[PDB]
Amino acid sequence: CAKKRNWCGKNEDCCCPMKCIYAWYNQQGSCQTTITGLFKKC
Repeated sequence: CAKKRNWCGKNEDCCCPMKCIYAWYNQQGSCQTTITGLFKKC
C-alpha cells in the first residue's frame, strides 16, 4: 500500500488500484493508477 509519487518498482506493494509504471531506463517503476489501476477493484 503505497501512493502515487513514491514508486513501487514493481506492482507488488501499492495501495490499489495502482500498478507500478515505467518510462525507458527500467529497473524501477512508479505507483500509477493505470493499465489496471481503475478496474482492478480492490
